[PDB]
Amino acid sequence: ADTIVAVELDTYPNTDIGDPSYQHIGINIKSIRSKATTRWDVQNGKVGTAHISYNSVAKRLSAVVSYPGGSSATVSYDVDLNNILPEWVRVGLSASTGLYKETNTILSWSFTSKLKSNSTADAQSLHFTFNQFSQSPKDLILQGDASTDSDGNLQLTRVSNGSPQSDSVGRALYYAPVHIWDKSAVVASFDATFTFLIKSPDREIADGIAFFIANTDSSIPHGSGGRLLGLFPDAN
Amino acid sequence: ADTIVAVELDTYPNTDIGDPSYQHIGINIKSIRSKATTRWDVQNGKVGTAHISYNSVAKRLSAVVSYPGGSSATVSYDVDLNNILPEWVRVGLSASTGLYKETNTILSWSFTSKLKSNSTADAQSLHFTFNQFSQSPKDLILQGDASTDSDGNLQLTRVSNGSPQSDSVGRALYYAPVHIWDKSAVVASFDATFTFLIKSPDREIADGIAFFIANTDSSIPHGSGGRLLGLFPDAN
Amino acid sequence: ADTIVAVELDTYPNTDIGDPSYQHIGINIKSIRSKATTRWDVQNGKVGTAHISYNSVAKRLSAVVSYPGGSSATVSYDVDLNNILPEWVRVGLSASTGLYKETNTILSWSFTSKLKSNSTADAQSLHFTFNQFSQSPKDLILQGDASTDSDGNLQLTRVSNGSPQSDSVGRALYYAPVHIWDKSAVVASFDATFTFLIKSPDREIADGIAFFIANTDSSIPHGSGGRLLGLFPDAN
Amino acid sequence: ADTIVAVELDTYPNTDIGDPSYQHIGINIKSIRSKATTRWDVQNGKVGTAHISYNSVAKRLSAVVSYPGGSSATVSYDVDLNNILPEWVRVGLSASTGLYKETNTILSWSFTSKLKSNSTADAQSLHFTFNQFSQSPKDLILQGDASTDSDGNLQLTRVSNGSPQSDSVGRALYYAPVHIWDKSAVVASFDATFTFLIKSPDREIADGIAFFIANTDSSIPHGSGGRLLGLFPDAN
Ligand SMILES: CO[C@H]1O[C@H](CO)[C@@H](O)[C@H](O)[C@@H]1O
Ligand SMILES: CO[C@H]1O[C@H](CO)[C@@H](O)[C@H](O)[C@@H]1O
Ligand SMILES: CO[C@H]1O[C@H](CO)[C@@H](O)[C@H](O)[C@@H]1O
Ligand SMILES: CO[C@H]1O[C@H](CO)[C@@H](O)[C@H](O)[C@@H]1O
Ligand SMILES: [Ca+2]
Ligand SMILES: [Ca+2]
Ligand SMILES: [Ca+2]
Ligand SMILES: [Ca+2]
Ligand SMILES: [Mn+2]
Ligand SMILES: [Mn+2]
Ligand SMILES: [Mn+2]
Ligand SMILES: [Mn+2]
Repeated sequence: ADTIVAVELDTYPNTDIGDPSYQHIGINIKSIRSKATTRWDVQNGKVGTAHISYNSVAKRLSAVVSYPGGSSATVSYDVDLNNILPEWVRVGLSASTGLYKETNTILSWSFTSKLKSNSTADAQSLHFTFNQFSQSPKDLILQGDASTDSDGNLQLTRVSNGSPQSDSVGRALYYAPVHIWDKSAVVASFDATFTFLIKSPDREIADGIAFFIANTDSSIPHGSGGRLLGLFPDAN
Repeated sequence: ADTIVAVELDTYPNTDIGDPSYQHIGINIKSIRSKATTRWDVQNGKVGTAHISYNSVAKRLSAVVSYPGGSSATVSYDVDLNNILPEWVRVGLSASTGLYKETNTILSWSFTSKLKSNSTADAQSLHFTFNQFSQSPKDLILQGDASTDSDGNLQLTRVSNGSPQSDSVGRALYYAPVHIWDKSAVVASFDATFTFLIKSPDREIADGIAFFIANTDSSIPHGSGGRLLGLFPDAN
Repeated sequence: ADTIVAVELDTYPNTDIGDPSYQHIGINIKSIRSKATTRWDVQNGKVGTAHISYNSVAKRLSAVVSYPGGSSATVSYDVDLNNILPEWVRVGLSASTGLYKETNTILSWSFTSKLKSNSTADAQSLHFTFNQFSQSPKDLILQGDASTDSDGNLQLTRVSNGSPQSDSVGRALYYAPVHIWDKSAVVASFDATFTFLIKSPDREIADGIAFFIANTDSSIPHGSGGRLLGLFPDAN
Repeated sequence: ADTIVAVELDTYPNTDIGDPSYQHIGINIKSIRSKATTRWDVQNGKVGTAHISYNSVAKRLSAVVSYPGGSSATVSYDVDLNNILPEWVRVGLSASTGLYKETNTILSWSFTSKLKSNSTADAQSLHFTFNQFSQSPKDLILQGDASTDSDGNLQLTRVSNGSPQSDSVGRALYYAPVHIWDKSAVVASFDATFTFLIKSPDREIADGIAFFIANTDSSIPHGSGGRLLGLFPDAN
């Protein structure tokens, strides 16, 4: 199957697959059953920001999600990613809805990865930023229901005339493979930021957004809708 | 055919296609017959650096090539690239040899492109750096004879046991399409740097190296070896 | 006196010192009497963006100022800055009001300077970004009436209870001297962006905002209020 | 006194102040008696690289020091720096010799600091790189014996006709204060890299190099030579 590392912004508690009984941010290593979670209160209709970082010396994957006005939730997990991920990966954003629904709108996304050696100059590095998305982006792979709208936003799941739809799944991956580690590298690091808008006319919302790193040929698994966030074929 | 903008480092004068009678750097817009050239004295066996820049407000494409110890050659040409290039391009390095030959070795390559709007934050941007090349690079498209060697260098044309070979052509393109202009952008700019080593056991060398920007599906044209630098099918 | 290179956003025509009879953007080299201008229509109360760039190979200083919704004005001037500016400079923003007045509010400011040599790695470089300004910024030199407000904006000229005041002048300089050229550099370049809000309850407004580069010990000249934008002691 | 956080490259074991009995890298929080150390074998006469990173979500300060050819040593320490350091700091490099001596030569130094908020755009950020040092650097504060030489290197301690001298101490601080945290910031991070050459004609060498972060008005304490690395007035 795919090899997935993800940070989920999980807006609906599914306690049979080990979610806590509240909305949460989580770090997922090869499974939907998060290795670490923290309570996170979703603000329906407000723009939030997530920042994710990792460095191979520290071996600590951390994420923080915040809204304007002081509310922030952080989660970290110690793991050596060189022994989880393959050498070449693609990075992406995924989201889903199920019975309950929400917009999963991405307003901006930046990512940096560096492979360092014996110099201030990196052996290899990549940095991209999108603060607006093109109508027909040649540098993104859009999967499932993902599309860009006339406002320049990335809509990971279906929205019709301003209302989000049930049972939708979509992902966007950056087109270039990322060289996330190398046997000569002394340090490898990456940092990602994205801003998002989760909104729904309903009080009950689902299912969430995830930032993920996968094998380069990753596609949406069959049966990964709803609680599996378009990332996993099952809940093991 | 392809749409090509290139900066050539031309090591062999072919005066029937309009080269000056000396080695030179040139700016090529859709033709091998450079729109602007400057004399450039190749230092066989030394590492040189090229820096190339363009900004859509200034509308001036400039290049400088230098060797350690003070020797530098610059060339510029005023042109509106929005009316030459398509919206999406790939960027790359090309080189060739013919009857005369040289190594066309690339030691490092960096590129930045930005599309700016009404903020310090770019609408879109891309930056990559390679100070070493991987043995099997998933983020480069290698065409023709191009390969990476065990030292981590990019060899655009064939070298066997340390000697360069005649009648070789090769190119390397960065894998991701680059969004080089957009109808909403207020400014688009790009900057590229690469370092190279042209060496040959012979006093007479050929044919040169070019940095180029092309339509995304660009491939080596038939008959583009030698003086056409792997860029053009003919000398019109 | 000081040595000043500036890009002015001039909101009030003073035709006795050679302004055109309309609002304009201008490039100023050691004098208020701009070497190049372009018509610019100020949108009272809207946030605008300016982008300024220079590269020592191209020898073209360019600026563009734009507002959301497609309105943009550009100006360029060819000049070798190595023969105008000293080796070490400070960079800054200046503004003034006179009989007529406006807010001269800076919302964000970014600057990059690079001195390049024979590598992808710069010999020296500096990049700073402010998207918010601190209440007591230790990394800015504030001169005259300049202050930061409780919203995190930089107010270059006096505002009292939301109204701008007449006969005010203020500047902000970045604290570190910038090494803008070096006798070993093959290329020197800089790029600056800032966003601003010029607003006034009056239909008639003055005097403008300038981005400037000066000798490191530059201070506001006596008598530089109003039309001289806090940059020059006289109109020669 | 000063408030110092430092990463030491300690080339001489002083076991009365708690050094291990071997050369080591260490993380120092307000004291020379390192909170964490790792064995590090100095290669006399070879160029090494150090990389240091911290992020306020992860709260893990990490350092790695490496030489070409695969030899690397890493150390990390978990600490909340917001509760150690003041809001504004200067960053710097320090070194010393005592009875035993070595060159403490810095060949390059890069530093980045970011204060992040609710956007891909940083609230504030600073990045500088030096791959060569100017003869009279206006953007560094040189303290004690520190000087730049005709090769463009930074010599933190005295060298005469290619030989290092005993009982020398010197530091270099970047001129601009760095805004290392802010009460509105969601994340603060910094990353530093430098390359160095420790060489001596003697088999026994001392005392080491440190990267440090201090209160902005930090000066070399009296009696901080030798084992105290120019950082502390005593060994408490
Ligand atoms: C009732 O279950 C359905 O709806 C929820 C909420 O959307 C999803 O988590 C789940 O996978 C199913 O699709
Ligand atoms: C003699 O002509 C051949 O060799 C030169 C030098 O290599 C090339 O420029 C040319 O295209 C031919 O291949
Ligand atoms: C009437 O002249 C005054 O007001 C204008 C507009 O503010 C300024 O340009 C000028 O320098 C004087 O201060
Ligand atoms: C013998 O002690 C002296 O020399 C060593 C080695 O240089 C230093 O660590 C110490 O502080 C003293 O200066
Ligand atoms: Ca869930
Ligand atoms: Ca030729
Ligand atoms: Ca005027
Ligand atoms: Ca010691
Ligand atoms: Mn969950
Ligand atoms: Mn030619
Ligand atoms: Mn004017
Ligand atoms: Mn020690």
